[PDB]
Amino acid sequence: MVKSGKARAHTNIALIKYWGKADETYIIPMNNSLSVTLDRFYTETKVTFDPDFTEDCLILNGNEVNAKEKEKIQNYMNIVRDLAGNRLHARIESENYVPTAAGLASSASAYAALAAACNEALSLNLSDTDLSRLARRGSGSASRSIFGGFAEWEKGHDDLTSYAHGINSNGWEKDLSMIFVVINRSGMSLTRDTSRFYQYWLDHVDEDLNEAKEAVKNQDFQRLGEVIEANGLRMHATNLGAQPPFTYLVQESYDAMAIVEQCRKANLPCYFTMDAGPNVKVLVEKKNKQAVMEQFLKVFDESKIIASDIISSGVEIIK
Repeated sequence: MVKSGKARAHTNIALIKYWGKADETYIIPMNNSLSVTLDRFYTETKVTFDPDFTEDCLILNGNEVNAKEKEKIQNYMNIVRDLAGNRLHARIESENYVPTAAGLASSASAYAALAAACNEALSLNLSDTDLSRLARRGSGSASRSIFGGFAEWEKGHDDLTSYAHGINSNGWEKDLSMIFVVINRSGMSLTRDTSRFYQYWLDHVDEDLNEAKEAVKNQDFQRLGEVIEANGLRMHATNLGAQPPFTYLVQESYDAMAIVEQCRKANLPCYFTMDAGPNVKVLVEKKNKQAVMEQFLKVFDESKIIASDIISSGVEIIK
């Protein structure tokens, strides 16, 4: 009579950025976003519900988490109980296979894996939509880690309507790779709240989205690359307009970017994006991956350069 289940969910990188919430409580975003799920980085999470358990317990990477995390996870589990129509508390044992110490985010793979594991443990047989909705309340980008390849989070306007879906690119994702250049108060809320350049972000984001969607239909790498690169830069521009301004970028970040342009001028097409920190991520065709990396290795330590393929499949039950 103990109910358990285990799942694997991979991280994903936003090509059309989710930046700013319409609703802070249900994690409803100001705009749609588009990502690619990565083969190399994932979370594995086991959940076990027991009538005897008196509260929710999380072991992450072997260790009990602190008090603040316990509170955060307990609160999410509430949503799960509510949805499942029960009152069982759970022991969660999770391992992140994500280089978080190098600055890569784990919340998208974490909540997606925890969602799917709960769906399994409690036999909810949630649709992918509903699975995405449940991951969403934990972390916006988790909503997209329910799927592989290209995924779009439709912003909707409430809990029922805000969720993601997988985009079929006729296998295009099998041809793409991503290089991570690991690089040596403030956030989307501050920006979405006070940025003088936020409306500029809003006025362009949909067009970027569609042009990006159009590029994926035609498997048009250059056309995809150009728009996601400009979109990513605009996101960081919004933070420059925040009250007061801030930036996630450091000089090394600009050095990686310049190496990307040099690659482009030298017959190795590739485009960069950055998120809530100085790491630079390089979208490149798998055919050109080794060579782009070579140009980076001329400048960076081999330990600071990491390649990942794009995975085709979505969140997965472990048996």
